Amino acid sequence: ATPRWTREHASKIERTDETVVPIIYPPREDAAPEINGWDTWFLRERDGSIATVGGWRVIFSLTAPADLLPGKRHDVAEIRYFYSRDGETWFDGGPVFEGGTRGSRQWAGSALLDDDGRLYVFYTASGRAGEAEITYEQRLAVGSGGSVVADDDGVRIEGPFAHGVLLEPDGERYEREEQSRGMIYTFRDPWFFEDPRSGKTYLLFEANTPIPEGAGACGDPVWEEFNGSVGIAHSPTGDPTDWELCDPLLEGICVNQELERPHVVVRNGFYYLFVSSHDHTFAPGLEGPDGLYGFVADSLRGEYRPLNGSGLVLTNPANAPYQAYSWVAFSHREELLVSGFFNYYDLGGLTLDDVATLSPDEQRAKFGGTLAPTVRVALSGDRTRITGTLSHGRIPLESEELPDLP
Ligand SMILES: OC[C@H]1O[C@@](CO)(OC[C@@]2(O[C@H]3O[C@H](CO)[C@@H](O)[C@H](O)[C@H]3O)O[C@H](CO)[C@@H](O)[C@@H]2O)[C@@H](O)[C@@H]1O
Repeated sequence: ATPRWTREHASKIERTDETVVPIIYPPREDAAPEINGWDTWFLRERDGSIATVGGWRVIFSLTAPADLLPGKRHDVAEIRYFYSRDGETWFDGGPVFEGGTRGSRQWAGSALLDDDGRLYVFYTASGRAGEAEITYEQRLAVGSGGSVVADDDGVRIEGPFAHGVLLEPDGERYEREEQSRGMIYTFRDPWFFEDPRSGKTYLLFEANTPIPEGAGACGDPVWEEFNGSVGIAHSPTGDPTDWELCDPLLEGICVNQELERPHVVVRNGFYYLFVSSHDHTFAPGLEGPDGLYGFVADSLRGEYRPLNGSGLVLTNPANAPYQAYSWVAFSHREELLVSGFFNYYDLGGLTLDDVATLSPDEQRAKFGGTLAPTVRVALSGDRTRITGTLSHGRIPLESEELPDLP
């Protein structure tokens, strides 16, 4: 009996002063002017803390050339890494992988620097390598056996990498491309997670739960097409490359198709599950914004209930509604910090579909492709509140003091 994000929940979704981030203004100069970057994740230790190699943090982004049309970046996404000594001033480390990477292009995942010093970069293999025309087949892959070397000058990630597919949908608990009714199926965004209570090793991902035709599982057959779910796999050995599929943590059946970049933050006794979702991926009769949605339980595989009653944790203002996306939450002392990327801004009133109308120059003019100002939020049980922001893409360590709040 999988925990459900229900239509009764989504009906309550509504922008409030506690969930709306300030307006994002473009940062004064870019770390890589030639490159657009989105969907970023942190190099973490096994426990989940941000990894530090000779005083450097490492982060990973999906990247495309800046001269490319924003709407098309997803077809040629390549994983680059960046490194920083403070958490503000990031240096471009270049592409992480030299070749032998799975899929026509790579989508978001996670990064593990294991106790043994071995590097695992989990990613989504979209399509198949050297395919004729672009396909939308997603499988959870890993580039294993990496090395992270750090001097006083910077960080280089050195090869060779052993690329292999880890998981594909079973067709019973997790929908395959064949079973996809309505929009394209999801099976992506593999996020590594060691449960600090059990010690057991898991891998979360975004999937869909298959719904048979005429299942009656919803109060209207078209609602059944919106079958988004947060899937999880287990490693009995704790080997980061050996996984068995488990039952999904949470489903948004009749509510939403895309429960994107799922991840868990554990805070005192409690498991907060966070997913980023779109306005256009909501089932008909429901109205929610592009935002970070969140749920809480007393255990990793517990009865998740939505934060703030509706599930909406954080969103953009009505007058800049696509300015950020692909938020990733992480603990810092008594605060929760949330890092998205700077998405589409200065649309005036145009919808995202309408941005494909405009001249190439006018399209690139309305896309950030940098890290958003990281949001500071305060959790209090099943309730959240925005407390303020930091500099663009500040990822601080727990050993660092943050500025005071108003
Ligand atoms: O797709 C690769 C990579 O991007 C992710 C998260 O950004 O999906 C993004 C997605 O939406 C993009 O395009 C929409 C407009 O349709 C825009 O509103 C949004 O800001 C963009 O991120 O792009 C694909 C399109 O098929 C969808 O999967 C998703 O809605 C993520 O899934 C992945 O790591």
